[PDB]
Amino acid sequence: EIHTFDDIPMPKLADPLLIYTPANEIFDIASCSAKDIGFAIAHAQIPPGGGPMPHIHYFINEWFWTPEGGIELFHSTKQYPNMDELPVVGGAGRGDLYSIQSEPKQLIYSPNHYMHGFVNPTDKTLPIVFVWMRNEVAPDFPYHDGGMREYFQAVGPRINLPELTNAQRAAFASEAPKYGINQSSYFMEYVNTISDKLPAQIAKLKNDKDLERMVEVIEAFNRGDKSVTCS
Amino acid sequence: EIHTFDDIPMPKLADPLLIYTPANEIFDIASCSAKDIGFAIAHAQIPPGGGPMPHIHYFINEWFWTPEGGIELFHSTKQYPNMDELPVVGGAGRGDLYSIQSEPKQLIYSPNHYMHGFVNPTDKTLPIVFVWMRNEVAPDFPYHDGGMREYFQAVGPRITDLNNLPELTNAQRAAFASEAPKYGINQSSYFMEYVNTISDKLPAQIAKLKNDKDLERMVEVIEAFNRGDKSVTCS
Ligand SMILES: [Zn+2]
Ligand SMILES: [Zn+2]
Ligand SMILES: [Zn+2]
Repeated sequence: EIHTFDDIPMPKLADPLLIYTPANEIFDIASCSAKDIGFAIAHAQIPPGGGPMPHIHYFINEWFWTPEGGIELFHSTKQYPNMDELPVVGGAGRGDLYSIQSEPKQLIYSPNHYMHGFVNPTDKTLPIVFVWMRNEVAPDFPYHDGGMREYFQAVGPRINLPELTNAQRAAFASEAPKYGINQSSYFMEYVNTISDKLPAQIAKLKNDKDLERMVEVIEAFNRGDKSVTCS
Repeated sequence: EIHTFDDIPMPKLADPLLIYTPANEIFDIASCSAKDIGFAIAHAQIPPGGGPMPHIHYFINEWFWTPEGGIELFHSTKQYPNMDELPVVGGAGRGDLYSIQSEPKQLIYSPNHYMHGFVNPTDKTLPIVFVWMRNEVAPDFPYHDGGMREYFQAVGPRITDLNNLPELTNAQRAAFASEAPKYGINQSSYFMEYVNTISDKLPAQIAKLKNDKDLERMVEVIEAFNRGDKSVTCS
């Protein structure tokens, strides 16, 4: 009933890019591209209470992979195809979210336009892997990846951990639309309710085909295949 | 039911205490007491997205008064009598909260031990009044108010210039949670820490809670202080 995945490997860069995101996530992140495909991927460590506020993507489709479970995710059934329409009380209207208590090696797929987010509600640091695949409408970015690696590089300090400033926290939200994200700045901004009863509409979301294409790209880079680029 | 109240005046101090709380609230706060009663009161301005993460009181009973509505409050049906038992995963467990879309001049009573919080989810600053009354088990504090004013004064920077509000630091935000048990509060450090679900259907158990008698008493105290009745003290 619950979907799992054995492994999502990390593309191994000569000099790994390490970022501490303003949502308190320890990121090891890369961008890869090849014929007709572009994506960013992060292997992350999430401290007690770390995680992004609810947000919606316009340039990417996203996979979450929780090697140890424990991470609580949030997801809508409502889709928001219009980036110019924010889901706030002062207009388009806040949404309803459903929580997911992740299990070891669970794979959660979240297409563009869905509202999602996650938190570590435990007292220990937990691993998570994110894969952000460029969709068909994404503009080009320097790494051709849909824009997510450029986003985290732009608003998050390079990695004993550096310390987050108010400007960095406020920019995590204000800079987000340049990278095809509507990012709330506080938890209840885009949110009316949170429910622990998971709708079938959410539970059945799945796209193994593209993830496996991206895995082959990563493994190809790791084997030294010059026809792909990770960077 | 919607309980409402006409006015909760502010004790007018010679030297008003103005604090910018680590929860992005602009406070005008005072402590008062008389022979029979003790409390703190804040008239506050809550910017967009302002308001404290869910928390539980042990030294006070709380009233919220929303002169213009707009503020969204959260409240449990479950009480948490044991300060040493945290409502977290792996602990005594996160709780179910229910939201209240406040009406103009709505009065919300929240006894000690319930979980509550609020946020301004609008794009404009909104007013709110808090009254925090010293309950029967509260320790002695320098202001004999049950601890809330001492809490805010300890964790929040003084506002010296309304045009240049203080820049809150990481340490101050962390202290806002860490210092809280000293003042009889279990204060979460992020929204989902104490929270299992948020539901918009408000149970009639929560809706029923009220205590006009005690609010009326404190109102008199404030009004007598503002009249220079030396039988009471606000400071
Ligand atoms: Zn996302
Ligand atoms: Zn290029
Ligand atoms: Zn309170």
